[PDB]
Amino acid sequence: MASKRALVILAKGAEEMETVIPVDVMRRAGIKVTVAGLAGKDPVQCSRDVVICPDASLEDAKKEGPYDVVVLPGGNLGAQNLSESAAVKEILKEQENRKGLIAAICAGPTALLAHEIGFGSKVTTHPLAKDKMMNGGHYTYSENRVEKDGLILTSRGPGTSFEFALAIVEALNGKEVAAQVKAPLVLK
Amino acid sequence: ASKRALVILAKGAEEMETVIPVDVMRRAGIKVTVAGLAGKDPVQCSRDVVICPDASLEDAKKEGPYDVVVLPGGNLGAQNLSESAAVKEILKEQENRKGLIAAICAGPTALLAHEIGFGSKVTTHPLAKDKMMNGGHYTYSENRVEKDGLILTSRGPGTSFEFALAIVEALNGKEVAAQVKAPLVLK
Repeated sequence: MASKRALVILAKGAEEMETVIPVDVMRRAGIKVTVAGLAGKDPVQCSRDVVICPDASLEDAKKEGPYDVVVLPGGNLGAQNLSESAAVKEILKEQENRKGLIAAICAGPTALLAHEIGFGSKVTTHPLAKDKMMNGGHYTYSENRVEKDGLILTSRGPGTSFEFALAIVEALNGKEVAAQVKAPLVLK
Repeated sequence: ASKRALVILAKGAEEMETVIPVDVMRRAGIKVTVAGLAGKDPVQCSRDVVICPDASLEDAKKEGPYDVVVLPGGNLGAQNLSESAAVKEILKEQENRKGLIAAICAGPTALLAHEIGFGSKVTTHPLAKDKMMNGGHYTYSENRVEKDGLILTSRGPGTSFEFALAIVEALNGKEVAAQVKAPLVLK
């Protein structure tokens, strides 16, 4: 059967929790995750300054077949870097056409806007991110902690990272896997 | 002056349990130092995400005392903290200095390894309870967060936000703690 695969794009200024949590939860679900550094293989300084080292650069990871889900962490600077990246624009455009699940969280969804994706999809973001995301009314807004409209999965913030991560797991590997991975976390 | 925290990062440490507290405490204006138990090299956590310490434990230990030292969880991470002579000395002094010690998941078993806070009311991850209670050195609790005096413990990944916010309240107060929680968009 093999295993599902995830491409997590880590850009300078990314929100540490929104990236680490999903990466952890997914690897627990049995999905092979690749933390692809946007600027290369060098270490990445996040929104609160924790430094995470990419498994590989976005340049290389990009040359490794198709991913079952592309996840974009949040973080003011990180989402910005993602928004301004031609590399990200191509990956997102392609994943979309390939009918591949795309997952963004916090400010992360504003990267879909920058790259004109999912137009017309129901979405949610960080409350303070709504303004930017809804400019030009390209999406319907949601206030659900986790919003999944077809193949566009979005979430509101650090506090929603587990529901976000688990939502991704269910979509990829099913509910039983999701429930098994959830128990140990000792979540409320 | 800002409060200070020392986070001891070891191979096999639970990524989320180390990242969430660091992020949240820094949001609280707390100057935190991620200390690498083994040195200054990147640390491979329980689920393979690699984190770069701010410095090595050796040198973090030399930069004044800390308002709180936190012990991440994770099987291997907890076991490395336990077998660390240096970790035992950091903790002993903190307990003497009447300073907050905070451990989560399997992390509090390091406290048992180093005979810290004996007789204290503590909690751990469900699966780390028999080891934690071996010898009846502690009183067990099931609250998601247990703060018995200067000994603050938690149960696992899903309680990290409460574990971290608990540390913030203890150090910077209730107001600063709620100011930090608001944006996190926690339920």
